[PDB]
Amino acid sequence: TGYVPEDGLTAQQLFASADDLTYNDFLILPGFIDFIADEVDLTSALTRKITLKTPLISSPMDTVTEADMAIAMALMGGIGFIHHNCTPEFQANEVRKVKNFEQGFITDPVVLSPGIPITEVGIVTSRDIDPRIELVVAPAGVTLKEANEILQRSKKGKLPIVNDCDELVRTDLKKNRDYPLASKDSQKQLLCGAAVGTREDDKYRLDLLTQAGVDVIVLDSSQGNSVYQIAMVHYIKQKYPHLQVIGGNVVTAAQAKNLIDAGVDGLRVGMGCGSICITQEVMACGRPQGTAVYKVAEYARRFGVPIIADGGIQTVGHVVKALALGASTVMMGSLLAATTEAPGEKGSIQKFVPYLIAGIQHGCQDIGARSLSVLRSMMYSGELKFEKRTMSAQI
Amino acid sequence: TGYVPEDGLTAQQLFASADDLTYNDFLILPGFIDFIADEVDLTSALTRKITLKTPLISSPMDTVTEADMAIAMALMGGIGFIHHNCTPEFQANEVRKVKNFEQGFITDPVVLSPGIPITEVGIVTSRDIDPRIELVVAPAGVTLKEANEILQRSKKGKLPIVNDCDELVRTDLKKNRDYPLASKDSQKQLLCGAAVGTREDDKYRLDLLTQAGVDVIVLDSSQGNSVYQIAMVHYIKQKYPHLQVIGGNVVTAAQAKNLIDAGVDGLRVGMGCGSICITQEVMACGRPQGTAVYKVAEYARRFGVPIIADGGIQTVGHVVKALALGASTVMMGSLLAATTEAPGEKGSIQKFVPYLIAGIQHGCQDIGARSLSVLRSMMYSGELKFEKRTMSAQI
Amino acid sequence: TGYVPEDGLTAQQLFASADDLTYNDFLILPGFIDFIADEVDLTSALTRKITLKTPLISSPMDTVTEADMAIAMALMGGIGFIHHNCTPEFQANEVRKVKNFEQGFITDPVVLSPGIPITEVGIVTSRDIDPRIELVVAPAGVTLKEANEILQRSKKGKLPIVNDCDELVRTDLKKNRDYPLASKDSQKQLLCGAAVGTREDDKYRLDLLTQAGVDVIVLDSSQGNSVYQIAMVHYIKQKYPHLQVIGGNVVTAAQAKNLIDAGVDGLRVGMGCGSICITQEVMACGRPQGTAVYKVAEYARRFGVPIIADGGIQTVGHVVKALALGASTVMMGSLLAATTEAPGEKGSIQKFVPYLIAGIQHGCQDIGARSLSVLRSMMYSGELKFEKRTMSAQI
Amino acid sequence: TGYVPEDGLTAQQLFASADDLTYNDFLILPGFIDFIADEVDLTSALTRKITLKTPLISSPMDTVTEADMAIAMALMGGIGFIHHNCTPEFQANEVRKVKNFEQGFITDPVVLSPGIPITEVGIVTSRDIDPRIELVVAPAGVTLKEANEILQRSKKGKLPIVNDCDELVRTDLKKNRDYPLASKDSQKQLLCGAAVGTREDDKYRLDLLTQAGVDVIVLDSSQGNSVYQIAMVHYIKQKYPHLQVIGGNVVTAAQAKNLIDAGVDGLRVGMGCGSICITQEVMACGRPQGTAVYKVAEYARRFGVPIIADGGIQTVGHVVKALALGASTVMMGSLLAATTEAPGEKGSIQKFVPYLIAGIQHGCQDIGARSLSVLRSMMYSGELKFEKRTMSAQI
Repeated sequence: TGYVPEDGLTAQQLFASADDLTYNDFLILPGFIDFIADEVDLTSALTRKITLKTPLISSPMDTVTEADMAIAMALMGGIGFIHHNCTPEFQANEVRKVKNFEQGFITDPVVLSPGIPITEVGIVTSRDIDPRIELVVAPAGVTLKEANEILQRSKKGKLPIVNDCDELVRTDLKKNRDYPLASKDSQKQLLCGAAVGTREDDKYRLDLLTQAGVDVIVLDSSQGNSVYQIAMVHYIKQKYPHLQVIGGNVVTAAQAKNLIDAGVDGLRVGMGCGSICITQEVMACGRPQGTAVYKVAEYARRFGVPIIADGGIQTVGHVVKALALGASTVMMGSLLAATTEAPGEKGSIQKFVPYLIAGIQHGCQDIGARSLSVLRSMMYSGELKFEKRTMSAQI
Repeated sequence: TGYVPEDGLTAQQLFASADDLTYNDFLILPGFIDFIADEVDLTSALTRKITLKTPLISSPMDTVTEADMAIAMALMGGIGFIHHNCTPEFQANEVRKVKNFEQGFITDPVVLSPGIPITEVGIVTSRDIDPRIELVVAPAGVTLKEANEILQRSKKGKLPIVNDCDELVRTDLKKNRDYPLASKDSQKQLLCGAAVGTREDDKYRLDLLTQAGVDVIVLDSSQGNSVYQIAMVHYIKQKYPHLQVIGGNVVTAAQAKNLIDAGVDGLRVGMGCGSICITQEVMACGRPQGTAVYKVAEYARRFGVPIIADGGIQTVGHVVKALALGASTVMMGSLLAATTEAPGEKGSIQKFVPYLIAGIQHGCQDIGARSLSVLRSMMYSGELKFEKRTMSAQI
Repeated sequence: TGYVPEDGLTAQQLFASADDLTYNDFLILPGFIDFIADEVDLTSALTRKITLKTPLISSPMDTVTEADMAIAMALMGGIGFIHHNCTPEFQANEVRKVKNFEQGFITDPVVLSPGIPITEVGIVTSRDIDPRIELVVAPAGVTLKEANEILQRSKKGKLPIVNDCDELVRTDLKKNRDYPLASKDSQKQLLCGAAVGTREDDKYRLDLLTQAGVDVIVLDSSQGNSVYQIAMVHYIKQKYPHLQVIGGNVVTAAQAKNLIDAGVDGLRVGMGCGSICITQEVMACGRPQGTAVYKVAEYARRFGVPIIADGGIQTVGHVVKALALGASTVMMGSLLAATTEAPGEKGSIQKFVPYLIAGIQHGCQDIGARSLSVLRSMMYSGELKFEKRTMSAQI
Repeated sequence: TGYVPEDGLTAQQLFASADDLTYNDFLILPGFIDFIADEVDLTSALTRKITLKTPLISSPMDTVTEADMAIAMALMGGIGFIHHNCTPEFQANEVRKVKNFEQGFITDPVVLSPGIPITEVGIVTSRDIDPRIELVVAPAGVTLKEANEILQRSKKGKLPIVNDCDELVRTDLKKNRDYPLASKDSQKQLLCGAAVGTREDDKYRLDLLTQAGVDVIVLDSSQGNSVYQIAMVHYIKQKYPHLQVIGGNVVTAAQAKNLIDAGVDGLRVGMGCGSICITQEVMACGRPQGTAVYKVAEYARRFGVPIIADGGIQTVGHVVKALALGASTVMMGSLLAATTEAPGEKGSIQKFVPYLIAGIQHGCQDIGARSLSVLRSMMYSGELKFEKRTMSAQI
C-alpha cells in the first residue's frame, strides 16, 4: 500500500531532519482508494473521557466563541470553549445558555419587567402597549408537534409554558433541522467548554463555570509548563472529579510530561502560531506547528492523552495535516472569526463546518483511510508517506 | 561528454536528496553541440500504440479544449483531449467534428432548414432572401484543384458536393497551408482524445465517444489509484480493444503499479500543480511536479508505459525539464488558454505550437541531444547533469 | 528540564550545521516556570569593569545618541555612546552634560550674556525686558526639599544657587521620578560612552573626551581587526588606565583574538547587519548576526571579555536571542531612532526601555531562567534547546 | 590569519555542498588589515597576453558598448567590447575610432563636403555661411602646449593640422585630464575588443575588425561548446596569430576543456544570469553564477586561461565575489547601461569606474589582501573563509 520503488519519507524521517516544520512545508502522498468519502468516520477524542463526532473545536477568543458559537459548534459535531475576557458571572451565564439549549425553545425569555410574559399569569404584547393581558398557556411536556399545532390554531408565535406557576419557556418552527452529530453529555445536554487562568483569583470563576455545568475546562496560557498551572490542575482534579481538564499550551514533550504527571485529560499544543494580541506578543520562544504537534503527540499517546492542534489552521488541508501528525482534534480561531455565530454586531457554522467535514473526509479518502484513527495509525507504523517542499513553494 | 573535473548532480542524486522538487528548483547543465536545432527529432509516444511528431497535448478543461483546439493541436503535431463538462451528446459531437476534418471542406454545413443548401437540390442564398434557388454542384471526388477552379469560374465561395442525392460538403482557399507533422490515424483522420469519469453513468458517454471514433480516452481524476478507475480500465480494455486508455492522475510509483497491472496504455502525472477549481480544491495530498514525473516515469518505463507530465507548465523550459525527467509528453492547460482556438467568445495555435517546437529543439541542442529519446537516455545513464538552486532564485 | 523524548537542537548543533544564521532563522524552545517575570535579574557586564542593571545600550549614530539619549539611557539602567559626527569640542561637551546631570538641576543655565542670571549678582527676567534685577539666591547644599519649598514661597520657577560668587545652578519639580536602575560611576555620576576613530588625529578627540570624564570608549570601525586599531588600543590602555575600551566591529573569533591580546575590555560584534550609510556601504564581507554573536562570544568568554550584539535588533525577541547566544549586552540604533530623546527637531525612553525590560524578563521566564547569566549558562551546557526554521517563515 | 576556533567554510567546502550558488547566497569572512585601501593592486589578466590595471570590462550589448564606452572604459583601466548588432562596416568603424583616439584631437573631423575644413586648403565657417575661407594651419608634431597656445593667440577653437596636403586633425583643452591606468597596446593606442558570431558569414566581419586593429575578439554565444565555435577558434588562431580570442559562454569545466584544447586565450563564463532578450530566452539550461565561475576557474587556471565573470553583477560586492571565486575580470552590462557613454540619445564612466575601483580596493582590504591575485590565492589555499546564507536573506 505504501510503495513499490522509492516513495517519499516516513513521518519519523521527515520530522527528524534538522528543521522544524510548518503545515505548508510538506505534503502527504496519496494512497489506494476502495471506498467513498461519505464512509469516512471522523470520530475524535477531545480528552480522555469526551468524544466528538468531528475533530473541530472553536477557540476561546472574544472575537470567536460565546454562547452563539458554542451551541452551533456543538450541534454540528464539535465543541466551543467560551472565552474568559469578561466577568466570571458573564462567562458562567454563557455556559448556562449552552447547557439549557433545545431547539423549539427560546434560549432567554424576557419574563415580565415592571411579546413578554407576566408573573415572574399574563402578557405585555406590542398591541396592549401601542397594561397587561390574560395569555393562554400549555402544559409542561407538550412536544413541538403538540405545541406548533396549538400555536397554528390560535395564530401565535410564542407559547408560554407552565406547570407550577413559573414560566419555563416555544417558538416558530415548521421545518426544524436535525442534528445527528450533536455533541451531548450523559443527560442529553449540549457539551460546553470554557477557558480560565491559573491564579488564585481564578478559583472563583472555576466555581461558577462548574455550577453552570461546564464539561471541559482549558487552562489558558502561552506557556503551560509552570508550577502555577500544575498546582491548578491538581486542585481541579481534586475538587471537581467530573470535570475534564486540558493543559496550558506546550510545544515540547518535556513540557507535556509535567502536565500529564499532574493529571491533565488533554493538551493544547501551539506557541508562536495563530493570532496575536498586544497583551501577548511573541518573543524568542515558540515552535513551528507541524513539528510541535508531531513531537508532543508522539509522547502523549503513550499515556492516552489526546492533543489539540491549536493555531495556524487556514484551510482543510491544514486540518488534515494536523490530525495525520497525531493531534486528536484541531482548535480554530480566525478561520471561524468570520462566521455568523461569531461575536460582534463566510456564513453560518451550520453551512461551514459541514463543508470542513466533507473536506476532511475527502482528505482521508485520498490517502486511503476510512477514519482519522486509521490515519494516525498509518503514520506511526511508517506506512503513511510525506514529501518535503523547498522553501520556495511552487505547488 | 559529461565532465572532466566535478560537474553537477545526476538525476538519481538530485531526486534522492530529501526534498521534492519543482521545475523551478533546478537547471540542466549544457553539453556539447555538433548539430543544428532544426535537426532535433521530437517524436514522442503518447501511449503504447500512439506516436506523435511533437510531445504537446492540450488539457481537457472547458476553457481549453473543444473541437477547435483539438483540430489545431492535431494539425501541428500534437493532440487535444475534449473536456467532459457537457452532455455526452455534445462531447461526442465535438469528437466527430475533429475526426471528419479535412482542409478545403466546411466542418459543419447548415444544410437547409425549412448560403445554405437545400434537399437535406437547391439553395437559400442571401439574395433570394433580401424562396429557394437551383444551385450548381460538383461530382464527388473532385480535388481542391478541380474545385477551387470550378468555383473561380462561376464566381462563388461554397461548392455544394453531391453523388447520391445527399449533400456531402468546399470553400475559399488560394494558398492552403501544409501540415507535415499532422497527427493522423490509420485511416488518415486527425487523432482525437476525450476525458471521462469512472462512474457507471460514464459508460454511456464512453459508448458515444467510441462510436464517434475517439482514439484515446483519459480517465479524469484527481487521484486515479482506486478500485473504481481500475475496474473502469478493465472494462474498456475488454469492451473496446482498439481504444487506448490513459490512467487517472497519480504521483507515486505505488499508484502507478495498480493502474499498470490493470492495463493502462499511459499515465497522467500530477497532483497539486496546475490550475484549480472550487469543485476540486487541493488538500493535504499532492507532490512537487518535478519529483512526481521522475519517480513515476522511472517505474513506468520498466513496463513500456508512457507518461504525461500534467500541470505547472508555464514556459518552454518547463516542458524540456518535464521531458528530460522521463515524461514522454506534456499536458498544457492555462498556457494554451489564451490562444485563438480556445473556447470562449497570444494568437493561434498555428503560430504558438511551432514556437514551442523550436524552443524544445533548442533546449535539446544546448544539452547535445539529437532527440527527446536520446535526452531521457542521457539522464537515466547518468550522463545528463543538473544543478539544484537555493530557495531564493537569483538566476 | 531539557526534555524526555527528542527535543530540538543544542546551540552547538544548530550553529554547526552549514549555514550562518540570522535572528529570524530560529526559535528558542520553552522550559519550566516556577517564578514570576518580575523576579528575573537582567544585570549585565558592559565591559570587564562596568556592570549595568539592564543589557541595553544605544548606538553612536548621529540620529540616535547625544546628551539627551545618553542621560535617559543611563537613568533607566543602560548606557549610551555619543556619536562622533561632530567636532571634538562638541562631542566632549555632550559627555560633560551627561556627567554633570542630577535631577532638579538645570543642565545648562544661560548665565548672563551682555530668566537668566547675572554675574557670570542679578537677573534679566522677561519682565524687566518687556536693565537687570537684584535676584534672591539659596546656599549651596540646599536639598530639593529645601529648595522646592523656598521656591513655592517666593512663587518662582528657577532658584539661582550660590556659595563662592559664581552661579552653580534648581527648577520645577513636584513629583520627581525615582531611578533605581540608574547607571552611575564610583562618584555617583551617570555613566557615559563615546565613539572615536583610530587615526592619529583621533588622539586629540580622545583627550577631550577623557578630560570630560568619559567612562567607556568604543573604537568605531566596520572592520576592527587592524594594526591601526590594535595600536590605538595599546595606546589608550597605556595613557588612560582608568578608561575602558571596546574594540572595533568583528564577526570571527580570529579577529577577536588580536584585539583581546591587545587588551580590549569588550568587543562590539556585527558586520552587514544594522543600518547603512553611503559613506560605508556593505560589500562582500560580513556575517549573519546570530552566528556572529555565538562564534565570537564562545571564544571571548574564555578570556572574560563581554560582547555587544550590535545591529539587526528590531524586537524584544531579537534582544533575547542575542543574549541567549552569548552576548552580554545589545546595541540598538534604529529601534531607538524614533524616541523623544533621539536627536532631531514611539515616545520617551522612560516608557520604552521599561517596556523592553519587561519583555526580556518574560523571555527569560518562558525558558525558565531567573537571570540572563543562567540563560547563557543553560545554552553553553547544552540544556537550552533551539529549533531551526525553513527559509519560508510560517510561524 | 584564517581563524583560531571554528571559522566558516573554505571555498572547496562551500561549493561542494549540494546546491549551486548565486552571488547573494554567501558572504566572505573578513581578515587582518595592515595596509591602506589605496595600496591594493587591481592588475588583472584579460586573456593570456593582455593585462589591464583594473578587472572591469563592458559588455558587447547595443545598449552598452560602442566607441564612446570603449574609449572611456579603456582610459580608466578597463576595456570595452563593441557589440555586433550592426553591419560589419559600422562595427569596424567603431573600433577604428577607439584605436585612433588621443586627447586633444577631434575623433572624427567633418572634412569638407561640397567649422569644417576644406581640401579633402580652406574652411567653411558658420560666419561665411551666415563660399569658403583661407584658414591657418599648424605643422604636424605640434604638442597640445604648442597648439593650445597657437589657438589662444588667434582666438580659435579648432586647429587644422597639416604636413603633406591632407587634414590629419586639435580642440579646446585648458585642464586636460591624466589617465595613469589607461589600457594601451604596444603602440600606445587604446585597447579595443569586439564581438562576433561563429558562422562562415562572420569571417568577413572578423576580417574588417582585424584590419581596423582590434586587439581582442569574443565569440558571442549562449552556449560556446560547439564544433562551430571550436572550428572558428582554430581558424582565427591560424589566420590571425596576433589576435587574442575569448571563447563562447560556458558554465562547466567539460565545456571549458574543448575550447581550451582548441586554443582560446580566455573564457567568458555565464548562462542564465544577466540581461535577457526575446531573441535569446532562457530555457532549461544554465547555472547559478557563483558556482559557475568557481568550477570553471578552478579548471581553467590549470592551463593559465583567464576567466571573465559575465552576468549578474549589480554591485561592487558582486564584483569582489566573482574575483575571489577565481574570475580574472568581470563583464558588466546593465550596471553600465545608465552611464553617459552608453549608446542612446548615473553619470560618466570617468566618475563611476573610479568609484568601483575604490570599492574593490576596500573589498580587498577588509579580507586582508594587497591584490586581487593574493585574494584568489588565499581562496585556493583554503585560507579565505566564507559563510552561506539561508534562502531568506536577513543581513
